[PDB]
Amino acid sequence: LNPEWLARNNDEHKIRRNDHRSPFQRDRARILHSAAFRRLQAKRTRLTHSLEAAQIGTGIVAQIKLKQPEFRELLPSDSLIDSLCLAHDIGHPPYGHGGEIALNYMMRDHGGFEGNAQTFRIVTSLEPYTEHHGMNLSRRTLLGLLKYPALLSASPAKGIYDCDLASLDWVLEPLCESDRELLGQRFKSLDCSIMELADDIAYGVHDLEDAIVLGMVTRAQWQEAAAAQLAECGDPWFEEHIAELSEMLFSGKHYVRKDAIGGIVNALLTSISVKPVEAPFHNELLAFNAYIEPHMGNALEVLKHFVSQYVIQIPQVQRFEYKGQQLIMDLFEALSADPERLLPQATGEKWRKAQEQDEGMRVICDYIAAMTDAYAQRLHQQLFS
Amino acid sequence: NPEWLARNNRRNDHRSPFQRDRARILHSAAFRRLQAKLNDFHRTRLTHSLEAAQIGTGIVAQIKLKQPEFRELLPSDSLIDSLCLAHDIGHPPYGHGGEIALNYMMRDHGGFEGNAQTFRIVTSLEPYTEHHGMNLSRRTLLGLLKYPALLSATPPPAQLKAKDWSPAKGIYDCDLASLDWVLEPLCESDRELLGQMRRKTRFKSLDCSIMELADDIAYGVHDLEDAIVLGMVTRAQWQEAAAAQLAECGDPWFEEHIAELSEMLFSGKHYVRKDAIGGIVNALLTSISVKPVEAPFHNELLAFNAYIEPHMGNALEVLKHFVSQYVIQIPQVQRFEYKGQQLIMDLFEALSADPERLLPQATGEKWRKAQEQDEGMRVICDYIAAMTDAYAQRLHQQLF
Ligand code: NI
Ligand code: NI
Repeated sequence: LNPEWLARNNDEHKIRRNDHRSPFQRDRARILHSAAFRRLQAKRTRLTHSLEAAQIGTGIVAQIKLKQPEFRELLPSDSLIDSLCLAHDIGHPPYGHGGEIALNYMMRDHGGFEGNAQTFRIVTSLEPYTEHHGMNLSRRTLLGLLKYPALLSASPAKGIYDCDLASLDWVLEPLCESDRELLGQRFKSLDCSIMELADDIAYGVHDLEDAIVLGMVTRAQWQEAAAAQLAECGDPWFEEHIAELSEMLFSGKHYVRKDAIGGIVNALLTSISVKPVEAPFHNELLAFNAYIEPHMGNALEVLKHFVSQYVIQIPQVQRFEYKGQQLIMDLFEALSADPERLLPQATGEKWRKAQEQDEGMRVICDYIAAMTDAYAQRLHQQLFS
Repeated sequence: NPEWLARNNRRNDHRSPFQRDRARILHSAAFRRLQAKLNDFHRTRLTHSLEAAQIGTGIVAQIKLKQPEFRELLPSDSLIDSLCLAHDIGHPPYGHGGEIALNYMMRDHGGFEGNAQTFRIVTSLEPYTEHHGMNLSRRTLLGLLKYPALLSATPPPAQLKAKDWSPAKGIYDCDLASLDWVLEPLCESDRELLGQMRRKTRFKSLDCSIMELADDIAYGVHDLEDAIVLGMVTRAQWQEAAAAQLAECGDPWFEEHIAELSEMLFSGKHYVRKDAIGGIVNALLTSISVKPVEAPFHNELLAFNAYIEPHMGNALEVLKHFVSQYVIQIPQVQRFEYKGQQLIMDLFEALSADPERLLPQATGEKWRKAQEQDEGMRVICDYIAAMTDAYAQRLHQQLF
């Protein structure tokens, strides 16, 4: 595969002579040392979720290159698939989905807000590892973060901000004309298909375990909603093992729940394969995605839907999101009231510079999107309490 | 010997023993707790451990390039990763302040010490297995013995003074079985030399000497950047303390580059400061080699350590001393530790007043079982030792 997929947007820095690491190992190190990644500890934290996703992602790849050796060379290296799972959630705003909706509404006339768009914007521009190119990651890694590789102009709509079109053009630059015109038509790269599967499996299964010990789900509710749906989900392993897994998850002993969680995770990984994308792509990274076997896919959706209605769709969480979304709107209206006097001094400078292109609002949105919940509340207390 | 890959206790899992140790540590509750221990600063013990791990793998890469003789002996990436991810697992709430309190409250029951606690967590407390903690491979455990002696080998009397109750360093006597297991494939001559004192132990394995250097480099440099932007050190204090001492430290690179390094650190631009940090880190890494240990050790993991070049050692010691003088030994940090040590001592005295009634039920049950051996206090100590600051603050409020 083309060495253009290993390239960075800028070559000003020179790799040290003693440094024999791959471009993707350097990408992983950049993300791990970045302020955006460290913030995931505030946001079982988002950093914990991303570490689990990285381990599943490398487990998926290891499993695929055993069942399909022909693709051993095509598949992402361990440090690349790690990089996409450590970076995938850096763009989420304070207060999760409540934060996203507020920011999107406050930007309704200036490009909106969306978390995956924000991830792309952080790594290509906001993280100041370089002065002008963010973390300046290699092209293939950047392509792996484009879960929706079209512009938003084409709840927020998934896409890339128009203010980042230059860096999106750079990422897709080595693709032939027709591959680019299919991409905007729903479509994603192989590496990103793997990262997505790792993220869902981690969400479905690893949120579930401490939901049990915290008492947020009792055995009756697991049997009534998840365990019954899985006995009829159509995959033979789950229909066979569901009863035995339900007793391990409610064992009350960690060394038994761990065997259940490990068994569920492993069953999902072994049901993933590379199949051809069903469209006339020429580039191998868009012609193939990783897919989970459909029945095993049904079981994953039972786990995802179950964790969402008993961990997320409960009033204690939903009231916190309502608070968060009111709180974010308060900050946005105050800061845009007089940005130059209320923003931190450095952010005020970027706002002045950004106003020559009438992008002052995107700067305020960047600033809020990068706050933790503790930072936003304290800022809210400084402006209103 | 393959005995170093053995544990105390799937078809498609073709990972090395050290890759499995890394995954266990990454998944452990003990590791996740390091995230807890108006700006946007989020440097934790967890981030400190990731940076140490990345320096550790870089150290191994430099040794395998300059000293091929040692390529079979040096630790794999995941083994050095595992030792840096775990090195800070045993630290109690409130850092040294917590440690002083627990040690004083355990004065008659084996004491408390963070490295001992780290050994105790991975060999027993973390409930990944029923009876052997994370059940790590023998060589990984050996890499964690920064002080491979018992606290019986390594009393103060008489408001509390920090100097009087800083713990000796070593392994708890109640974990002797798991220590005996780790040292089992050693000849008697290596074993009686390993517990030799300089009381302060003198020796450690090659894997652990590498982790110690990576930890020391991480502590020295990666605290330094945020100290500068938070205003905890001014340009003037950097010149008088660090820069002047580095101009006379004896290493030519630092004497040559200090002037330009100081202007880059105070540039005010992250993309410039990182190049100073990267160059300091790289200058330190590239100055490490494996040499023989000055003791007639027979086992190769004990006959060789990694050492930093001495003049380079002075530069590292200037940086470590500087972060201690302007980031740690400041009244703002020390009062937080005094408060924490008063807090830890309150929890211990209340909980030991009646453990069955006040402990959470699961910990109360462990306390009852442990009283058959009269080791109840260590159970209270493990419980307090595994709290975060926030959990301890909440428990304290429920009690006072
Ligand atoms: Ni995610
Ligand atoms: Ni450390």
